Amino acid sequence: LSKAKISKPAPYWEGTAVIDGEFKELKLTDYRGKYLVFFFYPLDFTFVCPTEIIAFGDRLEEFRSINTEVVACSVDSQFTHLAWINTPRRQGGLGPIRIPLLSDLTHQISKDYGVYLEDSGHTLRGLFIIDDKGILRQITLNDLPVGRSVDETLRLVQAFQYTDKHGEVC
Amino acid sequence: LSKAKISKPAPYWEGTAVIDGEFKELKLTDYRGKYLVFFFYPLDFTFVCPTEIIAFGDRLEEFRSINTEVVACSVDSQFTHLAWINTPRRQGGLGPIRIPLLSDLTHQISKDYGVYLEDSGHTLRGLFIIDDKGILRQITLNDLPVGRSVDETLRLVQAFQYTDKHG
Amino acid sequence: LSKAKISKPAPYWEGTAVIDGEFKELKLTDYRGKYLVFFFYPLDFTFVCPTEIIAFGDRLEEFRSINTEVVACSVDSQFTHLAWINTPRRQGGLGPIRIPLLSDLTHQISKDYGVYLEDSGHTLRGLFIIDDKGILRQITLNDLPVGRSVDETLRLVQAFQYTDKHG
Amino acid sequence: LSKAKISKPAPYWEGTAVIDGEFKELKLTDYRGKYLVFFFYPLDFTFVCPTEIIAFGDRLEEFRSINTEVVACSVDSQFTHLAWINTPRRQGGLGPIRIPLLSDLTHQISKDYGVYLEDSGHTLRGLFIIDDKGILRQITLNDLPVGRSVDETLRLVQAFQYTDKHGEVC
Amino acid sequence: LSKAKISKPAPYWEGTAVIDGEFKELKLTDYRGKYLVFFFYPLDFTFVCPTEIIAFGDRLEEFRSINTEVVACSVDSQFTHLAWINTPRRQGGLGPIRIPLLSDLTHQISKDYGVYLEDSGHTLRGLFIIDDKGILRQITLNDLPVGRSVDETLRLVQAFQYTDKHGEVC
Amino acid sequence: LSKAKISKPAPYWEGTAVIDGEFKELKLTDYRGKYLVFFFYPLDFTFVCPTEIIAFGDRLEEFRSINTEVVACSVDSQFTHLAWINTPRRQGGLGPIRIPLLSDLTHQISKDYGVYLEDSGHTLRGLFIIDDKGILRQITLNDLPVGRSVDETLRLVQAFQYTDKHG
Amino acid sequence: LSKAKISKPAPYWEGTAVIDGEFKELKLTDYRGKYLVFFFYPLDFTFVCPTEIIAFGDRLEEFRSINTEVVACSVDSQFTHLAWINTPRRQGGLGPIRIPLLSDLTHQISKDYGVYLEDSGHTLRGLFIIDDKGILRQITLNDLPVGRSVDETLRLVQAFQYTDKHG
Amino acid sequence: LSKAKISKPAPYWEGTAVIDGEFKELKLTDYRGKYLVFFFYPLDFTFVCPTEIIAFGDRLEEFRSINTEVVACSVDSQFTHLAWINTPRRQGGLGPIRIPLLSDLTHQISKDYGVYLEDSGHTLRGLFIIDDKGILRQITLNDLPVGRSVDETLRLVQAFQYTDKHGEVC
Amino acid sequence: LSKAKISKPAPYWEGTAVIDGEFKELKLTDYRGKYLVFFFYPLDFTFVCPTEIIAFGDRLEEFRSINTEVVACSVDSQFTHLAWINTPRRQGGLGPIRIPLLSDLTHQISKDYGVYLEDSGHTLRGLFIIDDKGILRQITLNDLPVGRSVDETLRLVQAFQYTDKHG
Amino acid sequence: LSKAKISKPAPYWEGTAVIDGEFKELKLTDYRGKYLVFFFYPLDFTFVCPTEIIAFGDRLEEFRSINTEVVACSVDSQFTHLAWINTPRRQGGLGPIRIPLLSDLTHQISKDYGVYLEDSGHTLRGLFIIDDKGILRQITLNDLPVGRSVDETLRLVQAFQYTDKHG
Repeated sequence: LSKAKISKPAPYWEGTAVIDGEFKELKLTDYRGKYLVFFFYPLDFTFVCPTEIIAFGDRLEEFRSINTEVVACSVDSQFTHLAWINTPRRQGGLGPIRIPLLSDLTHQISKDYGVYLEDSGHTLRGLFIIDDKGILRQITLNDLPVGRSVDETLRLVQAFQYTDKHGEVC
Repeated sequence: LSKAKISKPAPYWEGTAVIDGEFKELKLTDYRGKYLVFFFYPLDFTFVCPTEIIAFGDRLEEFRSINTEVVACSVDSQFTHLAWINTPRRQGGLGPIRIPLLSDLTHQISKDYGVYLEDSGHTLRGLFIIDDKGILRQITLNDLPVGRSVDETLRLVQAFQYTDKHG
Repeated sequence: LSKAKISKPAPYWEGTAVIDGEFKELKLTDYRGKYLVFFFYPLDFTFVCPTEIIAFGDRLEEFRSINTEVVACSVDSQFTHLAWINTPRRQGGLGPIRIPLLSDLTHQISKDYGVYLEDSGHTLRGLFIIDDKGILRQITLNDLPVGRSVDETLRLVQAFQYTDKHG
Repeated sequence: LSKAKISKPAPYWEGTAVIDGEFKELKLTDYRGKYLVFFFYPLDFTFVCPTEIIAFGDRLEEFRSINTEVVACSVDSQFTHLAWINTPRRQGGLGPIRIPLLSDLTHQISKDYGVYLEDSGHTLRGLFIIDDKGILRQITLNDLPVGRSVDETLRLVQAFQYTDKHGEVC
Repeated sequence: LSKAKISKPAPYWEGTAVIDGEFKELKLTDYRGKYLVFFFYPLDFTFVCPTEIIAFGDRLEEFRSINTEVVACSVDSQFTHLAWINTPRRQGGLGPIRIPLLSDLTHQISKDYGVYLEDSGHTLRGLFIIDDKGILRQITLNDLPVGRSVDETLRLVQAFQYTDKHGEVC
Repeated sequence: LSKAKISKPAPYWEGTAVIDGEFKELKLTDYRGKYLVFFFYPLDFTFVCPTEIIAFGDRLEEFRSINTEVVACSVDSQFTHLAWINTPRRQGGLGPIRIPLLSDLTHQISKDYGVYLEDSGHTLRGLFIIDDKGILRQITLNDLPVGRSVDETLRLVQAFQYTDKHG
Repeated sequence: LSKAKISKPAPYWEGTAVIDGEFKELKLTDYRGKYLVFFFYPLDFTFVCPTEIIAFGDRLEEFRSINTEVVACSVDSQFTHLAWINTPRRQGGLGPIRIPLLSDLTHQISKDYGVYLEDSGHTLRGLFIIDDKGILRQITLNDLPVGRSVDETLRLVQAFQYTDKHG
Repeated sequence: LSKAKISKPAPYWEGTAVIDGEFKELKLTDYRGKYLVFFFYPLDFTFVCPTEIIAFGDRLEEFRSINTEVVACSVDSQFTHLAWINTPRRQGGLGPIRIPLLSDLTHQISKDYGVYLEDSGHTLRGLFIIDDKGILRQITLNDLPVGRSVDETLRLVQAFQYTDKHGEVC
Repeated sequence: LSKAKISKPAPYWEGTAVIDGEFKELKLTDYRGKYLVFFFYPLDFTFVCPTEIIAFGDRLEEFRSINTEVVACSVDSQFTHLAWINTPRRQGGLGPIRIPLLSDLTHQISKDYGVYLEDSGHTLRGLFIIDDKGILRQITLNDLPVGRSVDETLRLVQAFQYTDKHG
Repeated sequence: LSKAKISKPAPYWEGTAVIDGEFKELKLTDYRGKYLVFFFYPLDFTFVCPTEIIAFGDRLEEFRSINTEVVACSVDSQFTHLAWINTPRRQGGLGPIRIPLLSDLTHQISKDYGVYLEDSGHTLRGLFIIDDKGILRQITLNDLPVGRSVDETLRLVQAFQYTDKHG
C-alpha cells in the first residue's frame, strides 16, 4: 500500500542511480535543503519518444536556479538505464542526460509511492513534489499515454516556494 | 480508504449540487458520454480569493467545446454553497457561477477520492479527470496553498482525447 | 459511538468558535465553575427561520445572571458561521450574536455527543445541560423539525441549581 | 445497549400495566394511530412526592383532545404499582390515577430505552415522544432530582403534529 | 450464571434491608460467626398470603437460640419492602416483621444464587444455608407454588451444627 | 455443566439399576404419568449408617399411594449396588430394598443433575422431585454430612400435587 | 488423553488404597527405588472369578525377591475395595489379599494411563511396568475378556532388570 | 497421533511386503476371516540376534492351526527386508522366513499404531492382536531392549478365541 | 513461495518474448509435446560476458535434433531484451540470438520457479528441464558467479528421454 | 518445508554415518573450512547398479586435491548402510567405499533439504555444493531415473572457488 501522503514526510527511498554515466547510490535524504521533483516513467527503450525525460533534462537549470532538483525513476535496472543513456538519441536512446536515472528493480520504491502496476510490472506516469524539509506537497498521476509538462511543474514549485515564504495573498 | 484508481471506473458519487442557483441531485453517471473534470476545494467563505473556481467558470465553454463538463466539490452544505454564490464577489462571495457546486456534507465522496483531511475536516485541493466511459485517467493532488491551472487541465483533457483516438 | 452519559463528566470537546466576530479556540473546560447549556443545531444558512438560536442569544442574560453560559454548535466551518453572523437577520442571516458558534467540521464532537446523523452529514437538535463540576445533568434530543425552548431550558437549569443546594 | 434512536421505530415493548385499578397486558403497538408520551420514573413508594405523575394525570384530557396518550413506567412489579395506587396520597401513596402504570420488572424496557441505571437497579427520569407511526421523535433524559413539565410536553407534541402536517414554517 | 456451590464460600452479597422499620445496609459478611438461613421469595404485595415469611418471623427465637439468623430477599426495592411491612396484614400487607427484608433491586444477588427467573424478572423460592465460616451447606429450590418449612430448616441447621462438632455418627 | 432447571423437563437419564436383585435397564421416561423422587447418595459400603436410603425404601408405600415412585442413584457400579443389597443391615449392608439402585458409573447422570464432585469422584446428597409430565419441580442439595427427610419429601410432593389441581 | 509413554517417567498418581485391610494414601513416588507392576482391572464384585489378582497375590514373594512391588487398581471406591476383600472367596469376594487395591474413583488415573472406557465407566485390563527410576518400560492392554499372566510379567521384569545391567 | 484402540477396527494399513522372497502388496483387509498377530520390530541388520522374528517364524504352524497369521513390520524398505532375508542366519542375516516382512518406509503405519519413535526414526517393540472381524483385541508395547514371547502371544490368541465362543466362565 | 516441484507439472507461465527480433506472446504450454530447457539469467547489459546464452544459441540444433527447445528468461522487459539483441556484441550487447528471450517483468514467473532474489530484484542462475508432458524433471540452481553447461544439459535431456523409453 | 536456500548457510544436519566401515557421528559443521559435495540417493540394495556413488569414491582424490569432501546420504539406517558396504558388488552390494554414507532415518535431513518424497518415503536424487563457510552455493535436483556427473560436479566446485578468489 502507498505511503505517499500530502503534508507528511515523503516515503524514504534509496537505490542505485546513473549519474553522469556512473553508478551512484542515491537517497531521498541526499536532497534535504532543496525542493525535489521526483518522477516515475514506465520503461527504458520503448518505441515512444522519451520527450518528457528529455524536456526535464534540457530545462534543468530552470529548476536548479530555484533550489530544485529532479530525479527520474523506473523499474529498469541501473544497467539498462546506463545502456539507454549510451544509446544515441537519434537512435531511440535517451542520449546523455543531467538528471539522475534511479533504478527501482525490486519495485519497493514504486509501491511505496502508489505508482506500481501489478498487472504490468512497471509504473504509470507519477510525479511528486517534495519540499526542502522533505515533506510531500504535490502528487500527479497520469494514465500511461499522457506526459507531464515542465511548465506546469515549474508553476507548482514556484507557487509552493512563494507560499512557504508569504502565505496565501490575496 | 481511497477508491480512486487510474484505469478503473472512477468511484460513484451522488449528492446535491447548486446548479444555476437551485438545488439539484447530481450523479457521476449523469456525465457518462462526456469527459469530466471533477475537483475539490477546501471551504467556502474563507479569506483566500476563489481564483481557480472563477477561472474554470469563466473559461467553461473551452471545455464544453471539447465535450467536457466541470464540477466543483467541497464538504460545505448545499445551503452554504448557495449562500456563497449569492454573496457578491466584492464582499468575499463567489458571485454567480456556471459550474455546479457539489455538496459532500457526509464526507463519503472525499473519503472515496482520497482527498479528505481527517484532522481538518475538509479536503485538500484534489482534481480528477474522468473519461466519457467513466474511467479515471488522472489524479492531481495539491497541498492546500496551491491551486489548479485551467491551461494544464485543458492540455490533459485534449491529450487523453487525442490518444483515445490515435494512441 | 456516544460518550454522553448523565451523571458522568460531559465528554471533552475543543475547537474553533466564532466569538464576537473573531476565531477563538474554545474548550469545554473553559466552562468549569459555571453551568453550561451546550447545544447543536443542524446547519447554517437554511430556509428555516433561525428563531431558536436567536432566542438563546437574545435572552443570554437570563442565563448569565444564574451563572450559566450557552454555546451553540453545528458541523459548519468557522468560516461559514462567521459569514452567517455577518448576514443580517432580515436576509435569513443570524446577525450579531453573543453566544459562541462552535464549529464541528470533523464531526468528532457530534459523534461524542451522540447527535450526529450519518445519512445527512449534520446533527439533529440536541441540547445538553452541564453543571459547574462538568457533570452532564440533562440530555434533550429533538427530531429536526422542532426546536427548543429557552423557558424550558431555564427551568431545568434553575431546578438543577436548586437541588444542588437544597433537597 | 440502547435501541432508542430519533427518527427510527421506537423500540418495541410489552408488559403488565395497572389501568383503572386492573392488571392489563399493554404493548407499544396498542398506541399506533396516536402520539404517545412514554415516560419512566425511578420507583414507587419513595419519600419524594409524585408531583409529575399526578400532573400528567390531572391534565390527561389536554393530551387526549390532541390525539395523544401517556404511559408511565418504572421497574416496580405491577403488584407494587397497584398497592401504590391503592395507598391514599396522604400516606405516601399515589391514589387514583388515570394513566397506565406499566411495570418493567425484567428491566428489558429500561435497557432498550437507555434509561436504566445499572448501579441502582432503577431508571433515571426519561421521557420519550413517539408518533402515530411508532417513530421516536424526541428523547428527554433528566438526572434524578429534576422532573418534567406537562406544558413543555404539550408544546413538543403540538409542534410534532403541526410540522407533520404543514412542514417547517416561520 | 450461578456462583452458588455447596461447600464453597456462599457468594458475596450486600444491599439495603428493612430492619425494624428502618433502612440498613446489610452484607453477607455481617453474619460471620453464625449460621444463616438466607431465602428468597418472589414479590411483595401479591395476593398470596405470606405464610412462610410470617412463620420464620414468628419462630425466630428458635433459630437465634441456636446461633442462627434469617434473612429474606426479593427483587423489590427497599421502599416497597417498607410499604409492605407498613401495610396491615388484613389488607394484603405483611405488617410488623422481625426478619430483615433485603432488597435485590439490581437482580445481581438473585443471579449469583441462581434463583432469578429471566422471563419473569423475579425469583423462584430458594433457600440457602450458610455456616459460620461463610461456606454454603444447603440449597433448596422450589417451583413457585410451594413454600418452605421452618421445621425442616431447623432440622437441617441443627444437623449441620451437630456434624460440624461431632462428625458423622449413627 | 448442569442441565437441571426448575420448570423445565428434568434431564434425560438411562442406565443399569438393580431392581429386586436383578439388573434392569431403567430410563427416566419409564416414570411418565407418575411423580418421581430421584435422589443421589454418595457411596455404597461406607461407615455412615445408610439410614436415609433405608427410610425411603421402608416408607415406599407412602409415596406409592400418592402416585409417586422413588429411584436412588450413586456413582457405584450395578455390581457393587447388588453386593450392597446382598449384605444384611446388621452388617453395614443395605439388605433387600424396594427402590431401584441406579448406577451412574460414567458420571454422566450426576453431571447432568449438577450433583457430581470433581475432587471426590462421587455425588453430594441431591434430591429432585419430578412431576408426571416430567417437569422438574424441586431441587434439594445437601453437603455430605447431612441427610434428607422422607417427611419433608412427602410434604413437598403432596403440595405440588395439591397446587397442580387447586390454587 | 493418555500420558503413559514408554521411556518417559510413568505418569504420577496418588489415591487411597486398601492395604492389609486399612485405608492408606498411596503415591507412585512411594515405589521409587523398586520396579513396579501397576495393573488395572474392570470392577469389583462381578460374576467373573478374580483369578489374576489372586495369582499375583499368592505369588507376590516372587516379585518381592526381585525387588518388585505390585499394585492393582480399579475405578471402585476404597470402600467397595474393602468390602470385596472382606467378602469370602466362596460367596464371590476376593478374600484377604497381599496387594494394595488402589481406588481411582475420580477416573483421573485411568485417563492418565489411557485405560479408561468412556462408554462403560471402568477400565480395560491394562498393565504397566515401571522401573526403579520411575520410567515406564512396558504397556500391556487387553480387551476385557482376557487376563494377565504372572509368568509373563515375571519374565518381563527380569528382562528389563537384566538389560539395565548388561544391555 | 495413534489410531489403535482396543475394541475398535484396527487401523487400516497397506504397503509392500517380502513374501517368499518376492514383493507383494499386502493389506490389513487381506486378513479378514482370521486372527492376525501384527508386530513391529526396530530395524533390519542390527547386531542383536533377531531371535524374536525367528521364533515366530519357526513356530508359525502353532498360529496357522488356530486360524491365526503373523505379519512383521519395520520402517526399513522392502529392498532391505529382501537383503536381510537373503543374508544367511549364521551371518547375522535373517535367513528364509515364512512370515511376511512389511516395509513401513513412510512411517505412516507406525504412527497409525502409536509405535513410531520421533527421535530415532524407527519403532519400539509393538505387538497387536487383531481378531477375524478386524477388531483390535490386544496391545503390547516393550521398550527396545526386551523381546516378545511366542508362548504368551499364543495364550492370548487362544484365550480371545475361547471367549469369542464361550464367554468368560467361571 | 516456489511452486516448482519435481515429478509435478512445471508451474504455468506466460509473457512476451523476443523471438527472431519480434515481440511474441509465449507460454509454457506452447511447448507441450517437446522437452523444454527453460533457464533464468540475472540481467541484460551487465559487464559480464554473456557466454552461456550464446553457447545455447550456437548449439540449438543439438537440442532440436532431440525434440527439445530452449527458452531464456530474465526480469528485464521485452523492450530491454530487444535492445540487448540489437546491440552488437563488441559493445556488450548480445547480438542476434536463436533462443526466445522471455520477459518476467512482473516477477511472477521467477517467484513461481523459486529463482527470485527478493533483495536484488532479479533472478539467480536457474535451469529447468521440463518434459513433453509438461512435467518438471530437473532443477539446477546456481549462485550468481557460476554458469550452466550445454554438455551437461544435453546429457540430462538425453538421459530423461532414454529412461522414458527403456526405463 | 525446505530450508535450503542459495547464498544462505546450508541447513544444519547431524547423524550417524558409516566411515571406513565404522559408525561415526557426523555433522555439517565438521566440514567448515572445506567445500562439501553433499548428495542424496534413494535407497540401499535396489536392483539399479550404484554407478554414481562408486564413481565419486573412485575419484575422491580429484575432490580432495581441491579442498573438497564428498558425503552421500539416504533414508536407510546406518545398519543397512554397513550391510550394503559389506555386500560384495557382484551380489548387488556397494562393496568398500571411501565416502561417508550418512543415515537420514528420521527423514529430517531430507525434508530440510527439500529432497524428501512424502509418498515414497525416500529421497530423490539431490546434490548440494556447500562452500568452506557453510554457505549453500548450488542445488541440483534430479527425478529418480537420472544420475549425477562427477565431471560436472568438479566443474562447478572449481568455478565456485575460482570466483571466490578472482571474482
